[PDB]
Amino acid sequence: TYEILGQMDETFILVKDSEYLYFVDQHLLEERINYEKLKDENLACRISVKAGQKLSEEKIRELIKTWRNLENPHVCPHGRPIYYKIPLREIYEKVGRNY
Amino acid sequence: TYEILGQMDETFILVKDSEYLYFVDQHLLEERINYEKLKDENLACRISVKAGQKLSEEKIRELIKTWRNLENPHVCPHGRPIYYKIPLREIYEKVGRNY
Ligand SMILES: [Mg+2]
Ligand SMILES: [Mg+2]
Ligand SMILES: [Mg+2]
Ligand SMILES: [Mg+2]
Ligand SMILES: [Zn+2]
Ligand SMILES: [Zn+2]
Repeated sequence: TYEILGQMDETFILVKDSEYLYFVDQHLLEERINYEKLKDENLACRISVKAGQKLSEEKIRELIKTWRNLENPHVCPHGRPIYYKIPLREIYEKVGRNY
Repeated sequence: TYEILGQMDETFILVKDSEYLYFVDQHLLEERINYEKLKDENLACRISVKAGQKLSEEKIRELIKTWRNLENPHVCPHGRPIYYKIPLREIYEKVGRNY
């Protein structure tokens, strides 16, 4: 139901479905995953993590599959959006194509 | 000065620099390249090309290098934008990060 486009700035993973392009914050995603494993209300939010990390394609595949099966895939436990999404339609329109 | 993120929908190539993320229309790009080779005022605009084409990573590298060295990299000969660009800052802001 989705396609992984790859990593950007060692900070975001780009994934798309039939409607949207998602920029998935890999730090906020790992934060949510570890929270669902271990619901620790008191862990520091990873919005402060600045250094990038190059991920293997296998690790990206595992992270994005986990994300797609998450019960709360939209926001970290602190309420920061895990991703920013863009309608594919917008991208097509900007070069003159209908989607 | 740029980084190739990869192909989307067999229609766009994603490339970024230090400021922007570019969605490069591969058909309009090839149109501009063939125009600079062969300045034919009367060739049909490729805005109508609908079918996708999976490109090799080598071919994508050659296309994007050519694009980056183009004298007119912004628009096809008919005036359709070859790319849509997004400030990286916007993407970072949407998850709560400053860029
Ligand atoms: Mg959620
Ligand atoms: Mg939810
Ligand atoms: Mg131009
Ligand atoms: Mg010009
Ligand atoms: Zn958080
Ligand atoms: Zn044209």
